[PDB]
Amino acid sequence: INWLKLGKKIIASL
Repeated sequence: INWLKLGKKIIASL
């Protein structure tokens, strides 16, 4: 899964 916080890392991942 991916939480709001986890998503930031993905949103940050370019």
